[PDB]
Amino acid sequence: GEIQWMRPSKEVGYPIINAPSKTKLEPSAFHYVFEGVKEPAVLTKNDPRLKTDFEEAIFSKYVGNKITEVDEYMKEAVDHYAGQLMSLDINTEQMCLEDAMYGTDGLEALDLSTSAGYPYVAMGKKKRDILNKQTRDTKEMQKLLDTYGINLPLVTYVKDELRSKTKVEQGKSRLIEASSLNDSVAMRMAFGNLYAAFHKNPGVITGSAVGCDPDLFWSKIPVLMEEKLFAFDYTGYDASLSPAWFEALKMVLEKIGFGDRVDYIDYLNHSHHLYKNKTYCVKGGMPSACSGTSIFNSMINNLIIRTLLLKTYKGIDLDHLKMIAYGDDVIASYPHEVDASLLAQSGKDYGLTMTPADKSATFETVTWENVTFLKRFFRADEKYPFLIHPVMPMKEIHESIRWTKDPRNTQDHVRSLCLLAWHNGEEEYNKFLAKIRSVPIGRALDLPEYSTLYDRWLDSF
Ligand code: NA
Repeated sequence: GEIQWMRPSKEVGYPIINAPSKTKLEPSAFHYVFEGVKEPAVLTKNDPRLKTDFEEAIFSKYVGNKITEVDEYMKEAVDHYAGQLMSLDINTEQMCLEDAMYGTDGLEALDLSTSAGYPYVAMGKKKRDILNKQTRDTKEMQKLLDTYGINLPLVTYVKDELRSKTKVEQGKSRLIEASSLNDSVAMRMAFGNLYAAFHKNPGVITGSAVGCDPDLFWSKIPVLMEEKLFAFDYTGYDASLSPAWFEALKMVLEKIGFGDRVDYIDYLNHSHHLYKNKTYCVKGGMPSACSGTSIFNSMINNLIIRTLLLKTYKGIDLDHLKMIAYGDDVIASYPHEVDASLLAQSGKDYGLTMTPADKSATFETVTWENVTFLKRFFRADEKYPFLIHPVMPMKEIHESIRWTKDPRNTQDHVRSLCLLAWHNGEEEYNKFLAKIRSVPIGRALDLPEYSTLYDRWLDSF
């Protein structure tokens, strides 16, 4: 991804967009009960904690475009992945407007909580004023589609979340590029059934994990994997994607029956954004806008890994590459050992910056003991080995419980953390509950005990 130009929105006919400048994150009742070092990400250039230009820092993710066209290794990757998806017999017909709005099997309804994007954000009109879940009315939407059309600018928001001290000082805040409601709706009508098929088929055929339930999915993953695991992290995955990867994605779509609307991918590839009082054009780079976003990033990840394996290991048997991606995150395998360091080297030529799995200093062998997916380790249950626990380290949970975005959601927030934490074992879990109950807010919460969660887990299979 590369920003082509940036200038005052007024100069191109667009209004200034208002964006909050104060985080909703504040110390929780457990701020001093647990250890943590993360704090709210910088949201404005005037933040006292800054140690460098904010604007420059947030847009520095657009490192450029390393490639222009789709080479032969990419075309082969496209053929192999498309052929694989062909086995799913994905319904290729457009999804009706109602279902695209209020959902259907395999696709949840539009989030009435998120931004409606342009021009609604500037007209003060909100999703709640357009959508009606009780009636599933499409009249208001349809009228809005006819009026403002599609391919509208994406509204950029700084993401209000916790970040390390270094990232705060370096102004490395992540961005949200919200597509207009018109585009989200249009995109879901065009690819709704594709999204549904992926959501319903997490695994090594879709090569995707979007819509998965870790508590149940972890027990299924080991079986789908080949003998030798391999993995790596990406630095700024979304923004680093070159236009060629979007073209390769369109080829896949064309081959599986959606050649009909590959034009929608162009909107993601060559896109224009609104940020505050500025507008800019980006060539390449996946906008972080929705579940559609994550599915396409996942499909591209499948194309990337296949491409690097073909370029690095001529004669590789892609039919034995077993991988599952969630956006840029991935867990992969092959019958033979591969060199992640080599793959990373080939990756640079395709515009991808690949580093050792889980922040390792060097590229080390990935095993069932040290591998992580969605920040979770894999651990066989002590009593029933065939049941696999998704284990997220307590460190992350501790960091999260120390802050709140709304005192009214304390119960939900803490329960959600408990569902993640108990997998660390009964001893650790009880210590967690005892600390929570060391303050009045914690004592008033209705939280599940260990045996209750374990029984609930067994009963969910
Ligand atoms: Na883009």
